[PDB]
Amino acid sequence: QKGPVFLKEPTNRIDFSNSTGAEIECKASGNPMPEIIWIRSDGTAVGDVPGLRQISSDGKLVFPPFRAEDYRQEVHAQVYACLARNQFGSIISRDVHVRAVVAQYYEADVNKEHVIRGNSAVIKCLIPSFVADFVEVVSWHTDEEENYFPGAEYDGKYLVLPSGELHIREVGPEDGYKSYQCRTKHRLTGETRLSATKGRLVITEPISSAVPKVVSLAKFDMKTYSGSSTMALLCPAQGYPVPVFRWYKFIEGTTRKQAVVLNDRVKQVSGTLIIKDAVVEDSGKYLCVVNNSVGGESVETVLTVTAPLSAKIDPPTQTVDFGRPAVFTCQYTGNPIKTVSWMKDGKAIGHSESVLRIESVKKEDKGMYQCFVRNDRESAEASAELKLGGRFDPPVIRQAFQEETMEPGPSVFLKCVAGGNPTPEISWELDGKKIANNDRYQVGQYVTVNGDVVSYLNITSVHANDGGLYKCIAKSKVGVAEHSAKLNVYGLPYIRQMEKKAIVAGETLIVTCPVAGYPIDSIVWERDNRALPINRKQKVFPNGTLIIENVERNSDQATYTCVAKNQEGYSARGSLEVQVMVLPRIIPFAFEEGPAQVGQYLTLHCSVPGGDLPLNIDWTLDGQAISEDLGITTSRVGRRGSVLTIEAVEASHAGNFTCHARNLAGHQQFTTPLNVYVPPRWILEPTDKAFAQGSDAKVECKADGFPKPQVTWKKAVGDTPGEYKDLKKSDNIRVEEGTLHVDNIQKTNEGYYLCEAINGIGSGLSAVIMISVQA
Amino acid sequence: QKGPVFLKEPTNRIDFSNSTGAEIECKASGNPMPEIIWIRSDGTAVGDVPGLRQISSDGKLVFPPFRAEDYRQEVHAQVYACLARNQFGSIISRDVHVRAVVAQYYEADVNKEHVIRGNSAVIKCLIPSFVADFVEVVSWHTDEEENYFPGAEYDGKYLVLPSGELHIREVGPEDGYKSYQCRTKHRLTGETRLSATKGRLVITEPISSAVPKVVSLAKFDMKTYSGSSTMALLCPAQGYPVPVFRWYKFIEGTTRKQAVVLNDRVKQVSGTLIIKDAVVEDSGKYLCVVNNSVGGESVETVLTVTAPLSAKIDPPTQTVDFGRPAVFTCQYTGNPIKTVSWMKDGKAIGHSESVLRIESVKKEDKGMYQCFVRNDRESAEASAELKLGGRFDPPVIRQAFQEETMEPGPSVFLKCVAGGNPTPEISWELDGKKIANNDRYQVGQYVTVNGDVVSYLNITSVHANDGGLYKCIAKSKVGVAEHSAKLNVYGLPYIRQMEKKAIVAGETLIVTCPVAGYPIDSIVWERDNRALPINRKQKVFPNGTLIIENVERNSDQATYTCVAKNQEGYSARGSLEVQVMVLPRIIPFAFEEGPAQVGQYLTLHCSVPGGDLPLNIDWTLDGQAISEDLGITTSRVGRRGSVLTIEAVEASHAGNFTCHARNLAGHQQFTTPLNV
Ligand SMILES: *[C@@H]1O[C@H](CO)[C@@H](O[C@@H]2O[C@H](CO)[C@@H](O[C@@H]3O[C@H](CO)[C@@H](O)[C@H](O)[C@H]3NC(C)=O)[C@H](O)[C@H]2NC(C)=O)[C@H](O)[C@H]1NC(C)=O
Ligand SMILES: *[C@H]1O[C@H](CO)[C@@H](O[C@@H]2O[C@H](CO)[C@@H](O[C@@H]3O[C@H](CO)[C@@H](O)[C@H](O)[C@H]3NC(C)=O)[C@H](O)[C@H]2NC(C)=O)[C@H](O)[C@H]1NC(C)=O
Ligand SMILES: *[C@@H]1O[C@H](CO)[C@@H](O[C@@H]2O[C@H](CO)[C@@H](O)[C@H](O)[C@H]2NC(C)=O)[C@H](O)[C@H]1NC(C)=O
Ligand SMILES: *[C@@H]1O[C@H](CO)[C@@H](O[C@@H]2O[C@H](CO)[C@@H](O)[C@H](O)[C@H]2NC(C)=O)[C@H](O)[C@H]1NC(C)=O
Ligand SMILES: *[C@@H]1O[C@H](CO)[C@@H](O[C@@H]2O[C@H](CO)[C@@H](O)[C@H](O)[C@H]2NC(C)=O)[C@H](O)[C@H]1NC(C)=O
Ligand SMILES: *[C@@H]1O[C@H](CO)[C@@H](O[C@@H]2O[C@H](CO)[C@@H](O)[C@H](O)[C@H]2NC(C)=O)[C@H](O)[C@H]1NC(C)=O
Repeated sequence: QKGPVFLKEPTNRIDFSNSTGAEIECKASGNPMPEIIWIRSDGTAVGDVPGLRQISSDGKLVFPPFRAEDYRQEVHAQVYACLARNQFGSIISRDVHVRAVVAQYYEADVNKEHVIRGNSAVIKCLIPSFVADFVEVVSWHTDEEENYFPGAEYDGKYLVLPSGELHIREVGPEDGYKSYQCRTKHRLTGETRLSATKGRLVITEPISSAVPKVVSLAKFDMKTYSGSSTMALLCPAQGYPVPVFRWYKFIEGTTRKQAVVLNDRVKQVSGTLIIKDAVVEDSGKYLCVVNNSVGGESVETVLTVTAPLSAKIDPPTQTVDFGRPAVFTCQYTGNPIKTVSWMKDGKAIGHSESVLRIESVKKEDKGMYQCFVRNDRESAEASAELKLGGRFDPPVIRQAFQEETMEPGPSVFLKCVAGGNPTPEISWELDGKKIANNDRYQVGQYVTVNGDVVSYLNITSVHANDGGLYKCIAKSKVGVAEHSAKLNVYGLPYIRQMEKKAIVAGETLIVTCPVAGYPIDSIVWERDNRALPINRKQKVFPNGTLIIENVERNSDQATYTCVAKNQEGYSARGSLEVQVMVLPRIIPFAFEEGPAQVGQYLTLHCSVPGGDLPLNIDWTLDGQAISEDLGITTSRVGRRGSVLTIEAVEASHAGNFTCHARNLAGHQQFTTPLNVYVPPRWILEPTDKAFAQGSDAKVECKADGFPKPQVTWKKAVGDTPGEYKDLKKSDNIRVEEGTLHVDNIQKTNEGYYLCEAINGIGSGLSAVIMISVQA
Repeated sequence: QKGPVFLKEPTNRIDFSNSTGAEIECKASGNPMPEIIWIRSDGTAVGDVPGLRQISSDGKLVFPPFRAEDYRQEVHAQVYACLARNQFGSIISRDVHVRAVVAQYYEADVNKEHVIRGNSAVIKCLIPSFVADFVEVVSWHTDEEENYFPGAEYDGKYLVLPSGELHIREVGPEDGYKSYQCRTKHRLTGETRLSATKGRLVITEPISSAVPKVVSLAKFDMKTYSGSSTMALLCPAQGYPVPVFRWYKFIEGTTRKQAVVLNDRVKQVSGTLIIKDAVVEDSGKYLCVVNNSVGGESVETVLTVTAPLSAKIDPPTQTVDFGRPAVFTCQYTGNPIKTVSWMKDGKAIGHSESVLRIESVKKEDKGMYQCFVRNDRESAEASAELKLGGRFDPPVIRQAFQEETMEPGPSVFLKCVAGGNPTPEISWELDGKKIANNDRYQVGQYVTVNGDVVSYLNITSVHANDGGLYKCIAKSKVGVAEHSAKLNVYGLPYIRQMEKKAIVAGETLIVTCPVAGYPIDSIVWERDNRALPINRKQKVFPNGTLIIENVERNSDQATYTCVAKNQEGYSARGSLEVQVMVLPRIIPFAFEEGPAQVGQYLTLHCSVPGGDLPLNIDWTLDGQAISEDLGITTSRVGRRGSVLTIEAVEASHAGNFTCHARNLAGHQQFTTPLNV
């Protein structure tokens, strides 16, 4: 009554210890009640291993407890998958990574950390890389018996970073005394153990002015944090004098960078940036700059925040009639997505796009169609079913005429009684030609009381060469069904006329040499006297049918001939005119790579060589085709070329553009995207101002443009414009919402400040201003 | 007789210890014999500091020995530069980084290294980052008293990597016994000291099949190695079963990669790639892949091999005649080059391309032109001189009128007597406007027996607002020379007319608000009522001149105003119309990438937005422009676009094709090859 559907899959990750053991339950619903077979990475169904791996009832795959010696990679470190299936269809679950890890010994280390008196320290708890996955930092402990846990900052100095390190703010002599050591927990065994080696802070006292330096390799790193956690970006840099750390985030993909906005969610402890409550929007390339009076160094971080994968197919089940299209839409959530791929009753298909579209359904299309959305660490699945339409039964042929041979003279009566719902029309064909009430052929069709169509083909007096391949076609607007059969008439070989076969590039020409007369011996196809099959395109069969695979003009455009001859002498010739028209070849486009800014001049060029003479070239914007009122100038070029000109680009002109060009016996097109961005415009460019002594200076600079611009500021110090340099890093002077927020204005803060509005669409917007003091 | 030239510059880097001291000698040649003044980062000439820094004879800058307390950043951690100069001209040397470092204590550490029995180990000698620059690894020592130096591999197992690490190949139980410790040398103090902490190999039994793992951050790194050294690329990856390491080099810039070719010069020890005798060609993005039966991990390295910077200007000295062009070519070697920049007699110029080209030389162009080629760690300089040729003397102004003020009424007689060879023409200008025999201005010019031009400007009865900045221009076809001077007339403020100033993208607009009347107090420029300093590009001076640097249309195309007002009330307004003309931007082409076969249909499309209205678009084939007989159909597109159609392609149509399109106040073009 219903195909299978997963009610409960196993998780993506199952990690466990050899003393703990593990079980993974896979529950599937269906009708008939499906069996649950477990499968392996390659596709083979997984077997049993007494003691290590057992397949139990209710689709429960069990990995019982075991000893180190009993550990076996094949079983305890393997990619499993649950496959639920009934006689109606099959569905394989998402990937289940089984990782049994034998409870092995590990010891964490904490080594000496060297600091230049004044800089901030990061005491790292070194865990053996090979056990990292299962071991993490829990709490730090000092020899003075102080215990630093994760959470808020202790004494405004000591802070346990999310990533496990102990971050000592502003290291001074009073801290080279304490010996620090970490306490780790193994997330499978459940033991918390202290480090075997205690670290300490070697504090060295500054004499020479040391340029800020980073640990070479530590200059660049990529991190992948789990969703809605607390992320810890570090900027390892020592130096003297004590340097200052500034954080920036690059704008998606570009070389432009915005300064990081400090607040309640994102905070900066010394040089380390802490980001609370992570979201996917926080993903990107982060740059930390570290300056001091001597020099400046910089480090970067490629940060990627995750989001659980989850899939859903619309609709869950659908019933489609034969011949009609079936649509599956895969709806998915999660980040990042590396591979969206489709599947059918276990085995995969070629489709790797969200929407799977069957153009014309048939029997073999029945069953389950799965959609997979997977990445490096996760895999989400979604299921769906296709039922064969029905209670809407297609055309079938019951009492149908069968093969016959005869001598000319007698009346022949062929009958095709076809049934179906709705009641179909029955048309008659002879060797591909539709014959009607022509000559002495009479063709009839009535409907029986039961609702079946009885169609007769009466031939008054079958003639020498009426014989051939007759077929009736039971066609319904719900699908088609045909029945062919051979009628042989005594007589000399006689080949019918063949109207010119007009085929287009690359199509497969299938043609049958329509012979007549029954003692026919040999039907051979010839081109210019040579036997037809002489190249990779051409195939010919003794039944008298020719078939060319990939049609091409100067190759196979010609007048073919078929010769039919009986035993002892008599022969007949037929001449086919294979016309191979040249299908138009559209050459690709290129918009000016700006992209286009509002108020532009865009020129698009559609050029196409191909089928001479008729050339119908049109332009199409997603859904419709150019109403001139809109303001888009479509022109042609002499030899049926085309140029789409758009002066005065507007937002309305944004979207999917397509040159749709067709030519006698073909239709080809090409699509190009058109994005219409907008530059920065001011909505409040600043007002020349003089504040009172020590008043909080609130001067608002603000623009509007697409993409949203960033509002920089700068200052020129000595009462003169020209230096325009970055502001003076202090809580006194802040930038927020594009507003210059300079609290408690100092009498030295006279002079010109300059706000720039930029999104990178055109050159920048800029504004100069003088902020002064009064007392 | 000759401008200065550097015979001996100081090195880019001078590092030294407070007990050792250091001297940097800068020797320069010339005629007259040039003085050698030492300069500082900003451009100021460096002074003396008794005890710490002393400027001695022979251009020797001396940094004598000193005590820790005496160390001072300003002096002992500074960017110095030698400047040699004579009365003929000036030349400043390459940058000299002086880094005095007080002999301070350091202790190297060697910590526990954990390995999965079977994998290869890399025992690292941890040096304090802040002393790295002056401390490197010399040799390793084991508690069993074995000493591993750099060079070839010991016992086919132990190897000291170039970068100082101890690389233990295929670690087995028999090696968790030995305690390893490194011996470092300080390259300034000259002491070699052992590590304060001995490391060891914690060897662990493999039971669980562990996927190869790298140290997260250690997945990506950029290195910059010195030329012709031995480079050491590492691929830190443990795992079980014992994994296999494959190295690849990416093809310059692309996503395609080639497998690294092992031989005698480049060898692979376990997972670490060693490259001997480095060359710039070895620079690139290297990828190490590490696979095993369970999984696969990968690390990358951005490797950059250096090459000493060295510059040379062709020619070293040249003598050019007035009005004629002077060419300097900067020839340089070295890698990488970040900035090729030109300079003149100390102060820099705007040119940042190899070939410096003076289009028309004049007096002020005489002297030295330096070329700099610099990067992050190095800076190479090259010098050159320009002498003034002639025996063909340029225009000079002898008896010239000087500044004056007066009340209106009297007749004024300005005289510019200019000399030169040939005898120049003298034209008169007022505030940028050329005035002739207009109104009651009479302007004359005769030639004296001696061959000097005596040009007079007689104003019949100087009026209220004839006053302003008068200048005479002594122009010769061998060069030019001008003389300006101020004439003040007593009247109310009065600003002249200003014809629309038509400027093109990026040009520098310089404009002076032509006021008249002498008790004038305040000349201020305004845009739409705000005072005109209102965007980066804009500068304004109390003399009443405005100047915009980089002109751009919607930014600064507008009608500017200048207001001039005297003390107590009276004012006058002037309106300038600054127009930004736009130079045409031609969009590139694309022939069908076949290439074209004889008997073809080729369609080429020349599209250009820019200067509205006039648009002259032509097509050019190497040497000439389309004779229609040949069989090439040139068409236009509605809004002055262009389409070159060639049906029936022939051999004659092969060659260099170019769309040459010009627009009022500009000419732009683009070339495409046509290969049949
Ligand atoms: C107001 O009026 C002048 C225009 O009428 C302004 O223009 C500036 O004049 C300066 C001369 O006083 C020039 O300065 C010189 O610039 C050259 C650059 O090539 C230097 O070598 C000189 O050493 C320098 N001399 C000094 C120290 O002044 C400016 O170049 C010029 N600006 C431009 C680009 O036109 C002046 O701002 C001002 N002067 C007066 C007379 O009041
Ligand atoms: C304004 O420009 C000039 C004064 O600013 C005047 O040019 C003057 O022409 C005079 C002709 O009358 C010359 O006077 C002659 O000087 C020579 C010197 O060697 C004597 O021999 C002549 O006797 C004498 N001419 C006579 C007989 O008067 C002057 O050379 C010359 N003035 C000066 C001092 O340079 C113009 O008069 C006047 N107008 C114009 C159109 O320029
Ligand atoms: C799973 O493997 C571990 C390691 O072989 C076993 O745990 C050890 O058990 C022995 C014998 O009782 C103890 O001496 C060790 O101290 C244990 N190792 C640890 C964790 O320190 C464990 O017994 C195995 N599970 C079984 C036998 O099913
Ligand atoms: C402070 O340090 C930063 C980073 O080193 C410097 O910023 C760079 O300056 C150069 C010019 O010298 C620019 O081309 C780079 O784009 C800047 N890096 C960035 C931010 O991407 C800055 O110049 C330093 N301050 C000093 C001493 O000038
Ligand atoms: C440069 O300063 C250093 C640091 O003070 C001096 O080195 C001292 O040398 C004495 C005797 O040679 C030793 O006791 C110590 O190793 C150093 N003092 C300490 C503890 O810092 C050095 O003398 C100075 N250079 C000179 C000679 O002026
Ligand atoms: C060894 O394993 C590595 C894993 O690092 C394989 O390389 C990846 O293969 C995936 C397969 O989908 C590719 O899409 C990635 O581009 C590869 N990642 C990188 C950059 O390493 C590799 O297939 C294995 N080696 C071979 C060639 O068999």
